[PDB]
Amino acid sequence: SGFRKMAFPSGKVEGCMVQVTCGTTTLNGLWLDDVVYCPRHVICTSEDMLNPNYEDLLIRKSNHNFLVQAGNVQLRVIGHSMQNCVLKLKVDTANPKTPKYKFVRIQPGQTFSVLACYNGSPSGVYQCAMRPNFTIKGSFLNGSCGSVGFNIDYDCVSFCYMHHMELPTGVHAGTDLEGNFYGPFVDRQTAQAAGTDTTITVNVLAWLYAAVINGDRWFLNRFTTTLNDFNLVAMKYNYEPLTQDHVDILGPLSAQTGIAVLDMCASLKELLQNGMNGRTILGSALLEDEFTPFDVVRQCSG
Amino acid sequence: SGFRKMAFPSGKVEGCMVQVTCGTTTLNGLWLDDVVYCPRHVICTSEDMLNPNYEDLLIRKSNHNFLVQAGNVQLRVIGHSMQNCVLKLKVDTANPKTPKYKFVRIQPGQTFSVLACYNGSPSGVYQCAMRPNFTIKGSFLNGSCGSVGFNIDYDCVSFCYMHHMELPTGVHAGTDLEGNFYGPFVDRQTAQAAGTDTTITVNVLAWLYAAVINGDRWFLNRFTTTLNDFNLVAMKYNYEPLTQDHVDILGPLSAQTGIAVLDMCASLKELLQNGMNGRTILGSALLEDEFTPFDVVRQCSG
Ligand SMILES: COc1ccccc1NC1CN(C(=O)c2cc(=O)[nH]c3ccccc23)C1
Ligand SMILES: COc1ccccc1NC1CN(C(=O)c2cc(=O)[nH]c3ccccc23)C1
Ligand SMILES: COc1ccccc1NC1CN(C(=O)c2cc(=O)[nH]c3ccccc23)C1
Ligand SMILES: COc1ccccc1NC1CN(C(=O)c2cc(=O)[nH]c3ccccc23)C1
Repeated sequence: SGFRKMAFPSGKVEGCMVQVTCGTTTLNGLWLDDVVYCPRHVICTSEDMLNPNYEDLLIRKSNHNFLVQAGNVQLRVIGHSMQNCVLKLKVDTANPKTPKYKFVRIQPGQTFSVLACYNGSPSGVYQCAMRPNFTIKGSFLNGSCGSVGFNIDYDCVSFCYMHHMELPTGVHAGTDLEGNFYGPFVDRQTAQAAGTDTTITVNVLAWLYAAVINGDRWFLNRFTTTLNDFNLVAMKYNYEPLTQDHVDILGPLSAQTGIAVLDMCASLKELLQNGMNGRTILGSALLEDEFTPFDVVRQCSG
Repeated sequence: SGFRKMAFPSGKVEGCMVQVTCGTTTLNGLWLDDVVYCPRHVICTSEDMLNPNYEDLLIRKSNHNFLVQAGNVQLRVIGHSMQNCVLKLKVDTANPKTPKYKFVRIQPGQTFSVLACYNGSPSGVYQCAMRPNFTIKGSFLNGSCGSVGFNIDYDCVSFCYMHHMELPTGVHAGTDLEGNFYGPFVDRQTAQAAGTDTTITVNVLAWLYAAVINGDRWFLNRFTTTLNDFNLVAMKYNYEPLTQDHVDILGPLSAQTGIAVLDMCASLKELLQNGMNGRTILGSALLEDEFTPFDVVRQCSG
């Protein structure tokens, strides 16, 4: 037992991290096969970020202006191109450590592991969710751009995120590996609103099921509710509406604990309206929404 | 910015994980050079755990009874010995992926990353602390024994923990890599008390400094206190007494934020006595104590 915010083992991704420098700007790149993927803002100066014309800025760059280093060895850049907000630097050597991989555009409410890197060197790994407002609550400092988010399915790494920027609320924005930002964000220095940070209801319910599997059962009540009644309370607390598809997704956890999904909704409705009363659930004093039903099942069964 | 429970990149440790089977028992081993380290309870049946005589049980085992598998390849066991609560299985092949390493016995209040493994395959990585009561709050299921805890200092892995068991409170107990348990725990099926789970005060203060660096400043007040006055309140809440050595350790964070250590103690005293009033600090509704002052500096500077 026990329940922690667990990340995937990062080894497969560590073997893909390189340093990319253009002028005075250094950030991280992801080396897969003979291509290095990195944020296109590597070509920008601080002044350029106020109103960058990436097409015009990129024309002043040649292959030899992109310095790519893998550990202590320099890679030779034989091509470059921009795809949405990422650059693809073709190198003359295929990464010998390229794992089996896919590029996926993750859905809001889903989770992934981030390997935070600086100067092409991995520094830490943590788990996060793609919030409904398409931001992540990461931990990224100066030089972290190009760090990636991923999931692992046995031996295949599904890359889903590349880090590009930090927004005014302290939250982070980035793209999928095709260079398309998650959400309405743009790689420019303009204050950008993420919008209401709604709570991932199905994930809160999954985490309440994890708590029950772990013996934390104080919050269970003798009540039930309906989807429509629960959602009237969910709306008030900026929780995502719970759908029948979410109920179906919670099926296995509901059956494992013997607690019907709508009975768990009634418990969550009471927790929202009355609070925790100074009590905790799985070592937390707030309702946690960054664990999917898959994450809970994986962590509670193997 | 941002502050997450961040673990070290696990790649170096993933290359050391093997599966060890003895009879019907399978768990994980740590393969470093030509030795595989694993919990000695791998030799036990469920019945043996009620009152095991490890010396007598181990005499009925020969090298060929320990099946060690590294991925899909079987390693040849050419020796075995017991050191405290670990077995050391000498194999005929040195692990080609053996990183630079040390075995360290971590101090209570310090943190480390755990690579949770099952059947010799890494499943997840998370960060935790060696609690003052020498337990960890991990996430470990059946088959997780032999998973290790470690820290990384550039290219050197300091192994500090090997997983052995789960206690009645849902917390975990284990040994250093010399096989000595942290705390009073024994590898037998008897209900074992961990004692009062005291809060790591210096770590709470480090985390309050992290919150201030991250713009969360609501809890700062116009007060100061003394070590002796603060400790009178700390005792009441089962917090560890704050010493001058802890104040010295918080020196760099105090100076970075311009908030004197005793001024931060006054804020923590008010948080303990009055609560959070429904507010959060770094996305938490309770005072977090599993980040050391080193962890905060590393995550806030690089
Ligand atoms: C003016 O620069 C931009 C403007 C608009 C968009 C992007 C940039 N630059 C990019 C963002 N960069 C960082 O390194 C970074 C990322 C981060 O998540 N948090 C930070 C905190 C402090 C200092 C830097 C960062 C490079
Ligand atoms: C805080 O975000 C903005 C605020 C006002 C206007 C624009 C933004 N967004 C963009 C995204 N940026 C960063 O990633 C970034 C770049 C940097 O050089 N230093 C930072 C320090 C702190 C937080 C972010 C950054 C600037
Ligand atoms: C009766 O066995 C013991 C008695 C005293 C001491 C040890 C054992 N066995 C060991 C402990 N094992 C596990 O696999 C394990 C570890 C864990 O942390 N949590 C669990 C939860 C559920 C089922 C198993 C575990 C093997
Ligand atoms: C809960 O711990 C005890 C309770 C009463 C008496 C003894 C213990 N301690 C020991 C340490 N054990 C385990 O690691 C363990 C072994 C197992 O086979 N199944 C478990 C299921 C749940 C939690 C722990 C275990 C038994």
